[PDB]
Amino acid sequence: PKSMQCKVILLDGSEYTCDVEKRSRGQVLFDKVCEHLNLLEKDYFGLTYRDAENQKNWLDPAKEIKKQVRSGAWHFSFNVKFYPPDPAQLSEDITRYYLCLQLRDDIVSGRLPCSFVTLALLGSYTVQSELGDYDPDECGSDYISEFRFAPNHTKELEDKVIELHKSHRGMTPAEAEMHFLENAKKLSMYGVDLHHAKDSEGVEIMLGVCASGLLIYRDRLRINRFAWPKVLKISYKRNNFYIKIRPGEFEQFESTIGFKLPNHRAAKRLWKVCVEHHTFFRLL
Ligand SMILES: Cc1nc(C(=O)N2CCCC2)c(C)s1
Repeated sequence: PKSMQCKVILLDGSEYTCDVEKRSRGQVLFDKVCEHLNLLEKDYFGLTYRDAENQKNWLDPAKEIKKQVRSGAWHFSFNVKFYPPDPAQLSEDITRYYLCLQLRDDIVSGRLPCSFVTLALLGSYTVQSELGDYDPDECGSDYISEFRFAPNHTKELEDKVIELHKSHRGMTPAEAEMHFLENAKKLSMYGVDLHHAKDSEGVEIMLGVCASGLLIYRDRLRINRFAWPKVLKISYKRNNFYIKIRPGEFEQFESTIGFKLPNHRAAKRLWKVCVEHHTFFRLL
């Protein structure tokens, strides 16, 4: 039985290495990573890989790994796939912990925009969880944390993290992580997967996929929002992505909205993430 080496980047930035039989389905590798992580609430997570166009793709757990990575390296990341709208309802603290690690990367990367005060508050909960109670011995007037808190760090932001960290004395790691999540979950881009597209007129938009539905960001004025229950059919054809919006009360016909994606693979990827979100968030 021939086995392929897999390398998985974990949410703490470390690398997990294991072997699977070369015809293994994605679920096999995912089960190994999740056991390594002592993770039981596995439904929120998945593995990504980079395709031959260098795009992030979800590893389909039901399909052979080799028919997805194809010509590419067996290199993956472990990621949150479905961001829980109410992290307090997850059954395990360790689930909330991995969700915090993902969100920290969402913030530092700039995928999850955040005000100065919310960056400092989230940072303060991370420090409380990671180091425990504020200690002045590890912080003079010139302190800069090893923790990455933001896409761009300033001395002012470092100072505000410490000031709020001082307020959290006696907070336990699970408590600080829950506070982190209670704040993060409110951010307007929380759990929004953004896809570049053009509308039916050729105007550049972003489509966001999340728990509450599909978001169509045209400009700062008028953001179109469509709740999953308002969506009956999601389809792609060539470079095109279509959603079938259900008839409003007393309307005779479903309405169709068309988008142009960069290429056929980008349209299929958007279709699959929409179908998966619709199914997942239909059951929650
Ligand atoms: C507040 C918003 N930001 C974006 C955006 O283009 N983003 C790219 C990085 C994450 C956000 C929208 C589409 S709405």
